[PDB]
Amino acid sequence: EFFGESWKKHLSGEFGKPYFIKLMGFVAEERKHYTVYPPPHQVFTWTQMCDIKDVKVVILGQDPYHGPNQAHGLCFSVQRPVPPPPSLENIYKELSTDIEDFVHPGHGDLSGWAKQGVLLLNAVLTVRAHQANSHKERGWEQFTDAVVSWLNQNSNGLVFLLWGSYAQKKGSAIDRKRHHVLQTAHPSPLSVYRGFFGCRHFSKTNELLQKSGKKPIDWKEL
Ligand SMILES: O=C(O)c1cccc(CNCCCCNCc2cc(=O)[nH]c(=O)[nH]2)c1
Repeated sequence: EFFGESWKKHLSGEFGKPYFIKLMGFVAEERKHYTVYPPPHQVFTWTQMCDIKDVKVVILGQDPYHGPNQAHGLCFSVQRPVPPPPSLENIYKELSTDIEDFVHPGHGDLSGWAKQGVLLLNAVLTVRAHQANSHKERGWEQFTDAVVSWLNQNSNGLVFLLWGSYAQKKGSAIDRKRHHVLQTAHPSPLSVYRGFFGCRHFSKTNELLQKSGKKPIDWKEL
């Protein structure tokens, strides 16, 4: 099924809310007249890869990729055989310098991280083909805020990775006495040298995980 049951159990209170029904209607109408990404079965891939209770790390994105075959419901990720986009190449580049033993998988599919409890959540979960931010402020933001809010209140010692000002705003209210928040610039080439290169978020995450008595992410398990 398209929406993981452990996530549904905790998020179902949102579904009957006025904003959510409206959002579903909006997306449905868009799909009738336009090509909308990701495909219908991949809007909620981020609920399918692990149990909600097993989340260890949260990487917040903004808008899904807007080109053919790119977005598949995990932020920054692209399925085989799609080449990693520039943002993702920069992520892999930082991994290579942050963690010597990291190995580039030769593809852009981040499912391996998702399975380990890395939540790869975009704030806005659909986009009209070729039109960045086309589905902005139509209700997704309230829903993904609800996901972040649940994790904030109902988990312990998560590491939140906030890349770029948009993600920083979205994670502004995270409880920093209960969770860890790491912030830097967005990995896109335009912003990557404003802090992302050298941020060392991946090793830092693993050390923070070990501080909470948790097993680290194998970032090369892709
Ligand atoms: O114009 C600017 O000032 C500017 C500069 C640097 C980054 C940004 C933020 N937008 C970059 C948009 C391209 C990434 N797309 C990759 C991506 C994929 C995904 O799934 N989620 C996400 O947030 N991003 C904006």
